[PDB]
Amino acid sequence: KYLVEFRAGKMSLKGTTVTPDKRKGLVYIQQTDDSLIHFCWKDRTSGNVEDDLIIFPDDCEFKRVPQCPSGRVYVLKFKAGSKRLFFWMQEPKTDQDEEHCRKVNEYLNN
Ligand SMILES: *[C@H](c1cccc(NC(=O)c2ccc(C)cc2)c1)[C@@H](C#N)C(=O)Nc1ccccc1C(=O)O
Repeated sequence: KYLVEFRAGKMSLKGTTVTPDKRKGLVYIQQTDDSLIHFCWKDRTSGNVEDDLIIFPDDCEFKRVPQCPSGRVYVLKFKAGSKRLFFWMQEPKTDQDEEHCRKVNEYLNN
């Protein structure tokens, strides 16, 4: 099972052009027996996990990006490495989109 899970796709930079990934993916957080928190992104179509990163408490911060008019975009900033990942909610309703973001932040910071 997962502490938190929601439908969201990833994004990539095509040089100087921002381009969203049309592939459907599922973002979820799982806790291993070692008490570590793993942030993963899996393709719904293939069911394979392409992203697997180990995140420690307060290690990263998840926050909405005001720079995107959509308002459905959230970014994960890595304190160590300055790594940045962009995700966009795929749920039809935006009412619960904010709730999912908050839950993710709590697990990452707690
Ligand atoms: C926010 C974002 C903000 C402004 C513009 C865009 N995308 C496009 O302008 C665009 C135009 C045409 C085509 C074919 C695709 C895209 C996006 C979000 C979203 N959605 C985003 O993806 N931003 C993003 C992602 C990764 C890195 C940087 C940025 C960024 O906007 O700077």
